[PDB]
Amino acid sequence: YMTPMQQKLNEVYEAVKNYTDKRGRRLSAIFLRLPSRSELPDYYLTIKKPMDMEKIRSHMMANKYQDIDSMVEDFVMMFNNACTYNEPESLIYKDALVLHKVLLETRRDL
Ligand SMILES: CCCCc1n[nH]c2oc(=O)c3ccccc3c12
Repeated sequence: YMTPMQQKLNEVYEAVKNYTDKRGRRLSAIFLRLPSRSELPDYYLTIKKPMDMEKIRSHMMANKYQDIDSMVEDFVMMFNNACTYNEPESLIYKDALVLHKVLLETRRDL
C-alpha cells in the first residue's frame, strides 16, 4: 500500500491481528477492544496504562508512530498488562504469551 516504515508498522500489527493457532482460533480476538470500566473494573484497578489493539491501530492509521519500536513497545505493554491482571492459569494469560512471541518473531525479521 505505501511507505517502507508505514508498511513495516502494518506488517507488525497484522501479524499479531491475524495469528491463528492449529485449531483456527484467532488469539487477538479478545484484545481488539477493552471493555468499559463498569464491565471489567478489576483490570482498571490493577493496570496504570490501559492498552488495546484498537488504540494501537488508531495511532498507526493516524501516522503517529515515528518508529517501529514504539509500536512494539505498546504491544509489549498490552501483553504485560494482560499477564499482570490475569493469573497464569487463565487462557487470556497464555494467549498473551503466545502473541508476545509472535510480535517478537515478526520484529526480528523487520
Ligand atoms: C472477559 C473480558 C476480559 C478482557 C481482558 N481481560 N484481561 C485483559 O487484559 C488485557 O490486557 C486486555 C487488552 C485488550 C482487551 C482486553 C483485555 C483483557
